[PDB]
Amino acid sequence: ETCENVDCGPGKKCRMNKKNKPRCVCAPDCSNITWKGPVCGLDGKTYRNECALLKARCKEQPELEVQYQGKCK
Repeated sequence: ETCENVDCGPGKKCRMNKKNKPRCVCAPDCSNITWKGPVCGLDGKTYRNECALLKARCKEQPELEVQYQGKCK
């Protein structure tokens, strides 16, 4: 099977993995994000940029959001 006709839904795209299988992977479009610096997540961790936060939200933490811009305290 290939990535053709696969619909991965919001924030994800199809990529062929190292076992030759099509997979849907977290891939937020960073170009949609207006703030370009680090952010402080609702988990209390700093993310190098907001796109990295959104990738983490997609992969592991569905409730993760930016609680303030810049680095966390």
